[PDB]
Amino acid sequence: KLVRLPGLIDVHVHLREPGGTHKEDFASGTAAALAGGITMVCAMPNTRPPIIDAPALALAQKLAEAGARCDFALFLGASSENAGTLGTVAGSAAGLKLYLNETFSELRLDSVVQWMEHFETWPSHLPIVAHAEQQTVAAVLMVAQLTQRSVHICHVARKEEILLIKAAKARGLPVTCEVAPHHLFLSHDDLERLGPGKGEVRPELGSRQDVEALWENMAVIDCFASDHAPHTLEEKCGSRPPPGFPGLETMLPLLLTAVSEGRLSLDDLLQRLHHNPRRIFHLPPQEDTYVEVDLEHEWTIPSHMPFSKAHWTPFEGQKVKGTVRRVVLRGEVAYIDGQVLVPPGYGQDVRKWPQGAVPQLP
Ligand SMILES: O=c1[nH]cc(F)c(=O)[nH]1
Ligand SMILES: [Zn+2]
Ligand SMILES: [Zn+2]
Repeated sequence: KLVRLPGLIDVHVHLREPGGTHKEDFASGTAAALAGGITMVCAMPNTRPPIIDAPALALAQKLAEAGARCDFALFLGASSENAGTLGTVAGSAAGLKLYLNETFSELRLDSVVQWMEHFETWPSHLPIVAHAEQQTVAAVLMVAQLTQRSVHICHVARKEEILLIKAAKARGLPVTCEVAPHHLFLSHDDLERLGPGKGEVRPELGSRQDVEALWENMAVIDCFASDHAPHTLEEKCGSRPPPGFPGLETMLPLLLTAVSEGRLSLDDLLQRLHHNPRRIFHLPPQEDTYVEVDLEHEWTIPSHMPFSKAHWTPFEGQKVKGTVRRVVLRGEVAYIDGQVLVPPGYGQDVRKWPQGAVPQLP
């Protein structure tokens, strides 16, 4: 029989609009979200132009309100120049994103003093999330401690990183983290199939011991989040391949397969794709919204899923069990067995809902 799930939330997607709309756009990316059982997305700021100032945020808001099919919030991006400038618009964003390592990003902050300046100037009650790999996780945690506030670590991929976060949580430090499906379901073993172009992602694919360590430390993982990072196959297979994988349409099917194999419970899944995203990012509930899944249907991931403009997937050939049958978003059928039924522009900026503002002391 079907199982009804609440509206799932992905706090880490790249929708590529503005400036990279051949890779994705709000319409195609949120179509891919609905097809993956996702009714609310938080979109990263590494677009063209990047969302690193009030005018770029206003532009992206309209673009999102016109093209998004599911609901959304938009990240602001930290830059080497905008610390202390974001106070009037900070509350309207999903949170502040820091790029602390090299990746598909023009926003790297090279001095730790720039990190501190952001942690000090960004309103302390609003989320800060970091792309922070290996020792950079410990470095950014230190900055959070010096500035006495929380931090959220994006796509944790390594035994090294999850064990460090585990030690920090055991000392009572306010740190949360997310893990992406490719770091749970792929590894070095797959680089031969993928090749060095397709296989290019940051954080890179881990060893089998990295993958095993994340599964063993499920209790340390607060959120699953796709880091949906679409690029075209041409780009992935070209001279300088940009890192990243598309993932909205495969994330939930992969995770449902793990559930059916007894590797985690349905509750563990709902904690990490609904409750914890809500509470870490202060995201509002979605009225009359739910996802119906079929845990019985077995299928094989094809060479590309229907909706993402990436038109490729590193999970090709994996056998999954579990499929999104229907999604209702705020009282409308949004998706059924491969058909997206709400138009571009149906989706709304949740930070403009009364319940979607982050509460704060006057
Ligand atoms: O972390 C990321 N890697 C690659 C990307 F294209 C992107 O948007 N984000
Ligand atoms: Zn990243
Ligand atoms: Zn990302």
